[PDB]
Amino acid sequence: HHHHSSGENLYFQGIWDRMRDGFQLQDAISTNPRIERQRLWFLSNQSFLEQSSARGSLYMHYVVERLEERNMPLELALLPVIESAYNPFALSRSNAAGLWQFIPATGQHFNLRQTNFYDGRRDITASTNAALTYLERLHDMFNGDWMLALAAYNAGEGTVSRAIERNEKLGLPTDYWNLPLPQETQDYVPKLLALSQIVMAPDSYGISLNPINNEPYFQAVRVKRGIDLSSVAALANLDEDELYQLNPAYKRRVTMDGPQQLLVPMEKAAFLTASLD
Ligand SMILES: CC(=O)N[C@H]1[C@H](O[C@H]2C[C@@H](C(=O)NCCS(=O)(=O)O)[NH2+][C@@H]2CO)O[C@H](CO)[C@@H](OS(=O)(=O)O)[C@@H]1O
Ligand SMILES: [Zn+2]
Ligand SMILES: [Zn+2]
Repeated sequence: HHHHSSGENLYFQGIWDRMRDGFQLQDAISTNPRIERQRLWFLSNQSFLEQSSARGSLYMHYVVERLEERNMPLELALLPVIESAYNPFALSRSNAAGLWQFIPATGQHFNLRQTNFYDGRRDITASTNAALTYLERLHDMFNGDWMLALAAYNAGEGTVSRAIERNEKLGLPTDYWNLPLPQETQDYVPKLLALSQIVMAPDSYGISLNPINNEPYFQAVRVKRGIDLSSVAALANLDEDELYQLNPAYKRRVTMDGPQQLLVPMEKAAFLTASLD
């Protein structure tokens, strides 16, 4: 690994190059049929990544910065693509919510509060920090192995541990690829690896990625609880829809629960701070 400071990080031309700089899993990848299968899916469903990237442009700078600070694999900045298509309103059949697809119980473990009007799993900053912590902890639990960490993120640490124990007793290898996991978990890791290979060298697959500037999109500003999204949008001449996309924790755009804080476009943050005083 290497590190870059705040100063150096500014010099990347776009977010894709910045993300690629911190990839940590590429050298470990081999020719697996499981990876190829997932790579084919991305090529034959090209609108998927394009739509994910357009939505993700709101959030990717923040995610990348958090990953860099913790020296975690920047391939994880693509995990919300796989999990939610970078749609923080996505809700799975298991009730997994937000960019990072926390189920209620795991959300509660990380103190992501769920009321009738606020879901901290959808909250961009809270859910991101919780997801990275969970992934780091899982990685540490499986002796530094990011593949097993990812598998446990999807299937639970118990499932993965039991699969390891089961293979050990049979005298079989205990690496991710050899574990008899649920099919969703079997596909999970190769999906991320496949996607990361395309992001690393998109030309080689006949793909073009939407350029995304290497700049912050939003800034947090304090807002007291008696102020709705519409009023904030009016005050700073913001698009209310974009503001909702930046603050998806608030169900029906109701801001009565949760933190006294909104993410707002960087360019308006100073004015809003001053006007709310
Ligand atoms: C981040 C998160 O909440 N991860 C949890 C994961 O969610 C998974 C579930 C999956 C999901 O929603 N699957 C259904 C998809 S579909 O609706 O059928 O398409 N997506 C989430 C993140 O990968 O499910 C397992 C098992 O329950 C949990 O482990 S356990 O608590 O030890 O059991 C684990 O904590
Ligand atoms: Zn270091
Ligand atoms: Zn570098």
